[PDB]
Amino acid sequence: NAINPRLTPWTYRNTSFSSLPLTGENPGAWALVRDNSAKGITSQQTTYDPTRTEAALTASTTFALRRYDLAGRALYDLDFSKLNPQTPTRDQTGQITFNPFGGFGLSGAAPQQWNEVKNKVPVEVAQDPSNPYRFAVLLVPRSVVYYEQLQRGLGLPQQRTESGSTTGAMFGLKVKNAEADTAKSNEKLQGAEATSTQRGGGDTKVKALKIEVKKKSDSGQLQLEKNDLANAPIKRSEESGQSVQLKADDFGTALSPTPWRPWLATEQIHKDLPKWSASILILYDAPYARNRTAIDRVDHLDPKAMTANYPPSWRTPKWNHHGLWDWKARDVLLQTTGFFNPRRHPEWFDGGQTVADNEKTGFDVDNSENTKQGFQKEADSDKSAPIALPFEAYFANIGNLTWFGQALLVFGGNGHVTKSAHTAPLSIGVFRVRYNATGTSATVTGWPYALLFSGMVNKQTDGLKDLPFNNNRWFEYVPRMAVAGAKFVGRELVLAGTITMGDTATVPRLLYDELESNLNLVAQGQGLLREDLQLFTPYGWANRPDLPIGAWSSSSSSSHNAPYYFHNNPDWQDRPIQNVVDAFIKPWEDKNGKDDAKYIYPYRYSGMWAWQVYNWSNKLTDQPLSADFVNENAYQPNSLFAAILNPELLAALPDKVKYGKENEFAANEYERFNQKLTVAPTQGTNWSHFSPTLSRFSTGFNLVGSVLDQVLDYVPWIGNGYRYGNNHRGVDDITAPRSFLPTFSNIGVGLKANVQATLNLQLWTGAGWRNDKASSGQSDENHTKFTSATGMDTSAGNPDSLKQDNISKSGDSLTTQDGNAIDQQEATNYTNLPPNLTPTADWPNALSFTNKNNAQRAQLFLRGLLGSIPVLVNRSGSDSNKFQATDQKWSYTDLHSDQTKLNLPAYGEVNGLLNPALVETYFGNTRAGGSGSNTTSSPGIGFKIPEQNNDSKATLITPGLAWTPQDVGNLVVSGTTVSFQLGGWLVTFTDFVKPRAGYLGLQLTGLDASDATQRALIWAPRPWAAFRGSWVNRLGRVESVWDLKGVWADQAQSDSQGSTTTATRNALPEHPNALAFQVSVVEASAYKPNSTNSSPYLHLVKPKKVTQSDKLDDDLKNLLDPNQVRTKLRQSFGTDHSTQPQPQSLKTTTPVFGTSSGNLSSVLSLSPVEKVSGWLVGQLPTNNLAPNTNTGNDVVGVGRLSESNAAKMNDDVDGIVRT
Repeated sequence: NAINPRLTPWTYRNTSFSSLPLTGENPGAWALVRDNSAKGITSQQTTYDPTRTEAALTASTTFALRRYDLAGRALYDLDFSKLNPQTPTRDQTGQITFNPFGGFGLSGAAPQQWNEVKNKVPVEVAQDPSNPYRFAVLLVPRSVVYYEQLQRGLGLPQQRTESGSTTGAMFGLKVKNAEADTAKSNEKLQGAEATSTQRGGGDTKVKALKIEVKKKSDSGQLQLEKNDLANAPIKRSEESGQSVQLKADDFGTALSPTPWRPWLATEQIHKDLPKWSASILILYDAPYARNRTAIDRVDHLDPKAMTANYPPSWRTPKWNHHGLWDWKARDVLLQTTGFFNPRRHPEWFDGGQTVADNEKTGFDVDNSENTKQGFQKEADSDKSAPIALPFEAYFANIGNLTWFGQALLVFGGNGHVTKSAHTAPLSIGVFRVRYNATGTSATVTGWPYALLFSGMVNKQTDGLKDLPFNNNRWFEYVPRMAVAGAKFVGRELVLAGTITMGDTATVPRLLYDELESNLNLVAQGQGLLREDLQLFTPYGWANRPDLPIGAWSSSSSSSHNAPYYFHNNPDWQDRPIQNVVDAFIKPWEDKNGKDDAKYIYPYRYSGMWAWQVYNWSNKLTDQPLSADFVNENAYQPNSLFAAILNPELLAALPDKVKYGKENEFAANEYERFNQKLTVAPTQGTNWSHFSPTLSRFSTGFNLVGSVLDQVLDYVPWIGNGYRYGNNHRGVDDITAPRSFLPTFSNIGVGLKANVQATLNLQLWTGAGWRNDKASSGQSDENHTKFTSATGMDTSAGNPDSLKQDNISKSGDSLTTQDGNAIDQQEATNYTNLPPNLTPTADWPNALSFTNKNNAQRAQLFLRGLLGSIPVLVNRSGSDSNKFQATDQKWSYTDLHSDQTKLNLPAYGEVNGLLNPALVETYFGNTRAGGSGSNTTSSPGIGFKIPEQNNDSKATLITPGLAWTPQDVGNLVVSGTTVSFQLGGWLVTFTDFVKPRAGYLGLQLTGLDASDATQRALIWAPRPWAAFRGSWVNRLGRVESVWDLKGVWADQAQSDSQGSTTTATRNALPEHPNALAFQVSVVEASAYKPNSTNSSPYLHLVKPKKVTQSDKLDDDLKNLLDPNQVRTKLRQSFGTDHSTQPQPQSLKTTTPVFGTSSGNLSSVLSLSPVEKVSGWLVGQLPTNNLAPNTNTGNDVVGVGRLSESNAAKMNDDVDGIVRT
């Protein structure tokens, strides 16, 4: 019985592996086969014990391999549970005894510990490049193949409010402003140093805030005689008696709500390796021999082999290289502490959510004496939770075998094997199995990606510069990947997929008494809102996010402690002229690293998103390991990625990584006050040998950031097929002095700025300009006057009652003025400010006024390919709350006379885009209100500026698509290009191996939402379960396969027909893109103008405190479940012409891309940004779905599937046999 017919093909979800073609000396193929009719493991959910589950799965399932020939016939099967193999014999030279007629010499014994590994199932086969008869098969436990049937979800913290107690917070969020403790009122830092109410003034003197940390030479030693960094005059509030605090029992107690925990710890897997681990076995195969089957050995991929090479700083991930001051600063603000806190990242802790709080850090943080807090503890009852590799993360790291010499590499998979709705298990590193020359012994090791990627610089890429990829010597950046594959394009090892960057969304910190007005950012900081994008709520930020608590309150019992700690306002910043830097910085800047005292200068620092990112993220520089601030890590993969690796070093690295003392957090608080960002590696360590592994990397196009924003506007939304640029007719539109404003570009929007205002050019302002008017009143100026931008008419222009200053030119006397421009001339502030600080601000000549930045452009590119950019809405679109078509205007003729007709919120939405433009792309009200057909079929959702006495109670929502950033296909090669499937888009890195300068660098092909079957695939509740792999044809075109039968099975059963649990129970629905968003409350008086400036966006938009009445409505709280939005949108798409047969599988193929496709040299020979935008609009072509007419086609490489290049099938497919 060679061919078991009860078995049928299948595909392993984690790697898209279905089969392996073979050619040359051993032609044919290998394919996975199983009993596809079994149940697996079997709303009244119950607990499954692991042992009994694995027992029943062994007793009720069957897995094998199937061998084919060059003609496509099945030769035999290999059921490891029923096989009885024999280890093969060798000669004196250790070569496997083989002859093309007799087969292999069988010694008459089984492999070692074979009778305990035989029940594990094969999921991956890779052929040896040095021996076409030697294969490496990967085995996993049976319970891992059916883990998706257990459905163990992540929980929310239990709440006492629902809001739809008080404060209006939803989904369990704890938010409560902090108050000062009158008991510790002495612990405020005094501005001491010297050598004017608007500075340290102790009267009218310029004073810097002095921080001093000193030790006793008397008798964790030195006794820390004084620690200014332990001061805490501001403390967390008390609420119903007991203080508010982030506790791990918020999720329930381990045992109606129960916290999420890993199925098996790292320890249990290490202790039952034969049952619970994953194994590699070597296989010898000759299909035309007498003795054809011989199993050489079996090797285990022990998780501890990886966790033993983790950096030492990963043992206590609740700490960082900022010590105690940052711990208390983040704890008071209701945030998580450390770099990898378990409350944000529970998939890598054996405790799950039973440790998801801020306590037990491995250091003393609540001692009675301020001089004993911050000392690393050796007591073991107070040990922390270390970053580990439990069940789900461990099996997320298993896949993608690759040979090179004697080295067998395991790069990981995308994580769909153990992924849940609101979890994100990922690959943390690489496993290696290295064999000796004879193949008679093997060693197993693993290294984290953090270590292998530790030598990245800026000149190693060709796209965006300054991405948050840097790291430091503590390895606080933990790059995790969703791997597509590792392939050899000639001699180059290419690695590709998506990756987590460092966290930039919560870099800015709010003021301590502004939390209850900025609930969204507080949720992002508590780990409750699993959202990596930057949100636009800049009013309540502090001016800079790196100050200890001692600098927060006041010395005069006033408001916030300006000039040190006040409301962020880039209009109130100083200017970096010589006599100002000499007055405010130079008396002190030469004493910081001196006598153990650092100083905060009375210098006004302020800036928008780009300024915060450029100063407190981990952006890339030209020096490696030079990151001074790693804020946190991302929840999900938020960037496209591709890397080239030196394969010779990967097989030559050490087996065990030796870290030094330069890789640990300091033991006492005096030791880290005298720190250095760089320390040379110590003798007897090799952790610096892993750096040269990366030679080049890519994140997509080869474009400069501002040029990427026209490509992004030319890319359609995969939801309906309308481009994000809204057909905006480039620079020739009416929007300057069927078509709408664009989402990502400024070219043609607003006024034509030729600026010299602050520290020529021919750029634009965009939407939300605040130009002052000129003399007559009709002519417009190129700037905003400081006298207009700062006005007290609490006031959003001057909430902290700042005043002007000036410095008389000798370096001397300060202390007041209106700033006469004669002898005092040099005023501390600016005079002409840029005429924009909205989310669309982009000034190449003023960093403090820019909002768009590369770290956000990469995320917007990825989430725009996934079709899941959150939008801000305050109209539910339902009866009596519809967003009418006349509610929005775009013609600059009307906008110049009134700017609130654009409905730009300028508070609460995503940074970097035009929110009305995204509303127009998603829901299409402007293109709906231009015809009688479909009677405004738009669902009527959107945002409209509030009127006389209405407040805006808005929330962020997702359009409803279910593509995640872990939907990564397998990596295929075709010529000198690499390509893989990413959600619904087939990407192709065309200019990464051999960069052809003057080309875009990428090609995109997506699913066409104007075709019925592809549209059903796009809007499927689980569209990545239908992916069956990609492979290259004979002509050089990449083709993908989809199995649509589950899509039809789900379309046949409606579950969310009338679901209202979102608004009634405040639980997160089981949708992959459900996010615990909050409400943003803005009063109508915020959009009124002030007096030479009539712009509603002159100041920042001040929000309103959130109370138990400021909560959402029910009809709007309903849209927090993406299935309701999905229903409304597909109902707008309403039509019923089902195919019959409703094909069971569909096959897509890339079109033919010419030698002139994606070329920029034809237009790069006006600024290059405007040139590329104009070329795109020249190459650019009333309905709910944009028909794919193929005008947006092979001249750029950005195009969708034609009907002819997407072949449907009649019968479904689980596995694909390729010979």
